[PDB]
Amino acid sequence: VQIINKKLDLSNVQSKCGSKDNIKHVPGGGSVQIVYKPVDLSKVTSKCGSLGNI
Amino acid sequence: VQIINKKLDLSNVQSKCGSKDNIKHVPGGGSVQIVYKPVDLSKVTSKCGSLGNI
Amino acid sequence: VQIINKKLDLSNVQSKCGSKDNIKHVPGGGSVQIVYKPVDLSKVTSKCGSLGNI
Amino acid sequence: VQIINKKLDLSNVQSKCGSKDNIKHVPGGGSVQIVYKPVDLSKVTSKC
Amino acid sequence: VQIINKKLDLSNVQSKCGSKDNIKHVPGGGSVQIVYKPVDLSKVTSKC
Amino acid sequence: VQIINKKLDLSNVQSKCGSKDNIKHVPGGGSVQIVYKPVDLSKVTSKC
Repeated sequence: VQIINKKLDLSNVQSKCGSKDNIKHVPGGGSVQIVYKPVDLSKVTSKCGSLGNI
Repeated sequence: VQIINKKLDLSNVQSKCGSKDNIKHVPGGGSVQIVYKPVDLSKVTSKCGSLGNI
Repeated sequence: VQIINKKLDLSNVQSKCGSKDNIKHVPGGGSVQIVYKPVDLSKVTSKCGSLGNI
Repeated sequence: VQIINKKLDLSNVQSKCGSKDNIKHVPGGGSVQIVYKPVDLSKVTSKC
Repeated sequence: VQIINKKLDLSNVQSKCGSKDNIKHVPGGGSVQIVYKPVDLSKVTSKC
Repeated sequence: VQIINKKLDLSNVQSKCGSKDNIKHVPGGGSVQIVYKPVDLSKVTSKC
């Protein structure tokens, strides 16, 4: 047996925001789950001369 | 047995936002699940001279 | 046995937004699931001189 | 407004097994996923 | 507004097993995932 | 506004086991995940 795994991210990013998840990885049944009026009001501005590799 | 796996991302991104997911990976039955009035009002602006590789 | 797998993303993107998913990967039966009045009012602007590879 | 989610379990069961599941709810791609020789040899018996 | 989530369990069960599950709710991709020879040999018995 | 989450367990059970699960709620990608020869040999018995 030989197992090889390779996961590669070589991103260039000017503005990056992580996720906004409310009720996540919550096992077991028999419950009341309410996500009530979640709101995103956010403002993102990105301004650039150049971004990739040269 | 030989197993080779390769996942590759070479992205260039100006503005990046992760997901906005409400009730996610919630196993087990017998429940009340409500997502009530989720709202996105967000503003994203991107402005650029060049973006890819040169 | 030889297994080779390869997933490749070479994207250039000015503005990128992830998912907006309300009730996702929620197994087990016998439940009441409501997604009630989800709204997207968000505004995206992208403006560019050039974007691909040169 | 009424939301009622209701269960009455009055069952008679010898064995209740909810699942025997190998690769369940696995979102991302770009993966090698192998389920190799899953076996069920379980025995459920009543004698009287 | 009423939300009622309600279980009555009056069951008679010899064996209750909620699951026997190997790789489960695993979001990330770019992975090697192997379930190799899972076996159930369990014995549930009534004599009378 | 009423939210009621309610359980009436009046069950009779000989053996109750919530789960027998190996790799469970594991968000990270780029991983190697092997479940190798999980065996259930459990014995549940009534004699009368």
